[PDB]
Amino acid sequence: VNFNLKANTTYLRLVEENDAEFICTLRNNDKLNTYISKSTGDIKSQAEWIRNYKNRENNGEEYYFIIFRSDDQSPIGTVRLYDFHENPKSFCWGSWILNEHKTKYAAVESALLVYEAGFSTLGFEQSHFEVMKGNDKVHSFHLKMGAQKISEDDENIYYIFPKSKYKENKIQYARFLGKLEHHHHHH
Ligand SMILES: CC(C)(COP(=O)(O)OP(=O)(O)OC[C@H]1O[C@@H](n2cnc3c(N)ncnc32)[C@H](O)[C@@H]1OP(=O)(O)O)[C@@H](O)C(=O)NCCC(=O)NCCS
Ligand SMILES: Cc1cn([C@H]2C[C@H](O)[C@@H](COP(=O)(O)OP(=O)(O)O[C@H]3O[C@H](C)[C@@H](O)[C@H](NC(=O)C[C@@H](C)O)[C@H]3O)O2)c(=O)[nH]c1=O
Ligand SMILES: [Mg+2]
Repeated sequence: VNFNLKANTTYLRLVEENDAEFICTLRNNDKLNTYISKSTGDIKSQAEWIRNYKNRENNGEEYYFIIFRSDDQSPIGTVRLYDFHENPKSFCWGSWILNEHKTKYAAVESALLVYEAGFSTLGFEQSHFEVMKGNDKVHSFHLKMGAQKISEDDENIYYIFPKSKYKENKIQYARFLGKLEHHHHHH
C-alpha cells in the first residue's frame, strides 16, 4: 500500500525513524498530552518504537502518519490507524495530535483523511476509537462528525464510526478535502 492523502491545508505521510524527535517533542508537550498515553522523551527510544511500528506497517498491520501543513511543508501533528479486526472489518484510529502551528481546520481535514485511508484505501467496514472522559471538545468533535457512543468505562467513552457515515459525509465535507468542482450560489 501507498497512500496519497492530501486535503486543502494539510497532507499526511508515513512516519519514518527520522520523525522520532518531532514525535517526542509533540507527545511530551504538556499542553497537548493531557489525555494521551505517556511516552518516552528519549529520541532513540522513540526511533526504536518507530522501527517496530515499521514491521507492523510492512505487514499491513498499522499505518502511522505525520500531519503536515501544506503552505510551508512544516509538521503539525500525528495520526495513526491500528488494531485491525474482522466480522466486520474494523480498524482503530488515534494517536491524534496537532500542535500550535496547525492550520485552523487541520482537525477536520486529518479526520477525514483517516476515514479515506481506512474505508476506501484499506477496505474496512467500521472504525473504532475512544476518547478520555474530560477531553470535552474531542467528544464533541466526533459526535458532530457522526460517531456513535457504543459505551464507556472509568476512563473513556468508546465510539464507532460507520463506513456509511463516511460516504454520506463525503459530499457534505467536500470543501475540506479539496477545491470544489462547482460552488452553490443563491439568487
Ligand atoms: C484532538 C485535536 C487534534 C483536535 O484538534 P483541534 O484543533 O483541537 O480541533 P477543533 O475541534 O478545535 O477543530 C478545529 C476547527 O474546526 C471546526 N470544526 C470541527 N469539527 C467540525 C465539523 N464537523 N464541521 C465544521 N467545522 C468543524 C472547529 O470549530 C474548529 O474551529 P474553531 O477554531 O472556529 O473552533 C487537538 O485538540 C489535540 O491535539 N489535542 C491533544 C491530544 C489529544 O487529546 N488527542 C485526542 C485523544 S482522544
Ligand atoms: C504512537 C506512539 C505510542 N507510544 C506508546 C504510548 C503507549 O505506551 C503505547 C501504545 O500507545 P497508544 O496506543 O495508547 O497511543 P496514543 O497515541 O497514546 O493514543 C491512544 O491512547 C489515548 C489515551 C487515546 O485518547 C487515543 N485516542 C485517539 O486519539 C482517538 C482519536 C480519534 O480521538 C488512542 O489512540 O505506545 C510511543 O512511545 N510512541 C508513539 O509514537
Ligand atoms: Mg503519497
